[PDB]
Amino acid sequence: ACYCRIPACIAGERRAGTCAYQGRAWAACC
Amino acid sequence: ACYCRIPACIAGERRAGTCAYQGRAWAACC
Amino acid sequence: ACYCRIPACIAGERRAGTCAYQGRAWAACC
Amino acid sequence: ACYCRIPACIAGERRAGTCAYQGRAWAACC
Repeated sequence: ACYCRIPACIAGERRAGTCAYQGRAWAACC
Repeated sequence: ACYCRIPACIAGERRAGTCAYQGRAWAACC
Repeated sequence: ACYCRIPACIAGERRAGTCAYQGRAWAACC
Repeated sequence: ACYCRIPACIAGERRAGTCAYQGRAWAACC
């Protein structure tokens, strides 16, 4: 599936949404 | 539906999930 | 703050993120 | 960080939040 990162997705991935945990918003990278 | 708040939902509401925007995680209050 | 809707935000609002509750992804409308 | 799954996290992981993408809510597993 998809992995949560900040500040943005890395090479090979593309951003498809967000995650929410530990108080912040993360990019969901798929 | 549901309204995003921090740090928590108010009287009359119940927490049902999360929101993610402006870099942070908010409670979704229903 | 912001209100969760599907399929999209209404006039007067702008989409700023997502909400997650009851199993689905909602627009966070601010 | 954390990986998005449905319906729930697997052994070795803990649920810390949610992900939102492709229209659905996923568990964020850390």
